Amino acid sequence: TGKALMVLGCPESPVQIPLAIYTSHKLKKKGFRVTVTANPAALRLVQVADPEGIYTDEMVDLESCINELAEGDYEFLAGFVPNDAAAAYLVTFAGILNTETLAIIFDRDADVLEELVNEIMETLDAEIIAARAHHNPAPLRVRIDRFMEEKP
Amino acid sequence: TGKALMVLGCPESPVQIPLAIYTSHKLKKKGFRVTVTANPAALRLVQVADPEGIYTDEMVDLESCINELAEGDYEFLAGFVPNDAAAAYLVTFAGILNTETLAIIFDRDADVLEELVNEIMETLDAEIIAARAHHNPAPLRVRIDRFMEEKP
Repeated sequence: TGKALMVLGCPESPVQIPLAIYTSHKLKKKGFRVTVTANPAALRLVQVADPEGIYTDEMVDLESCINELAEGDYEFLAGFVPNDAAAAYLVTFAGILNTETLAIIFDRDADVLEELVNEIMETLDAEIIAARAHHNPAPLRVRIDRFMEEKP
Repeated sequence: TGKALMVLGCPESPVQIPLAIYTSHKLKKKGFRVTVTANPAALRLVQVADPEGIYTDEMVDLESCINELAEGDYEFLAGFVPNDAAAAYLVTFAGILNTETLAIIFDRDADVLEELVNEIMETLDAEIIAARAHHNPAPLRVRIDRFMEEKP
């Protein structure tokens, strides 16, 4: 019950936006109202992929969200992390929210994933899902389903 | 009252799946029953981006569709064309359906677009929407809205 914030990274990989929507839909089926925060193209991709706004509840540009966010605004935080820039934003958002946090890391290079995994472990108190994926969402979708079966 | 078939190419550009779903929703808004056909990765992206099956009606693998298709099964044909392989598939589907057809050509390189545009013109009797887009769907989205306010 409550509100959830979902942070997206720059969209390069085809699996991101689709998985962002899938994860949001999963959260909504648990009672959460979810807010998506991302750069301009990423938010646009979400808007056209879900033209009627059925899988999402609200959207806000990264900097604007950073400017208005305060502790207690959300009980759940989910961040997609395809790179350094995305990791740093999730860390920032996490420091402000101080709530249940989830990092979803992905890239096709195991080394890059390892670097991203290390970074999140050393900085945040957060559950991690990490998979080598670029075009096939399966690995991540299954692991997200699993996470969702238990953790709110 | 009719049916439309939507053909997708290999998913690389993040604008494809979202725009495919956007276009299908536009068609359903016009009364069409929309069938999406593409490769495994592509179909899986569509399914995770629209987990409730709200924006499309049916989905079938490329080869399976090619194996069951006959003239008259669809009143409209739309094909996304990011490359040569995708253009050849659209040509094949168009030869079988012999109906109102639409090619949505995209790539960031204007030269590549030119070759794809020429190819469709020399091989097909289809309306063409082309744009240099990779991650921002806007150019294509606006051009699709325009086509839709008057064609299918």
